[PDB]
Amino acid sequence: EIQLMHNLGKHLNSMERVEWLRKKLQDVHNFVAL
Repeated sequence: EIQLMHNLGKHLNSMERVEWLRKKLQDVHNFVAL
């Protein structure tokens, strides 16, 4: 479980992660990797 993985896509399927990954980069991107 991660602080960004818990919200947005809690449960997923390979072709949902692929588009989720685009939003996931907009959610945390660099964030000082904190």
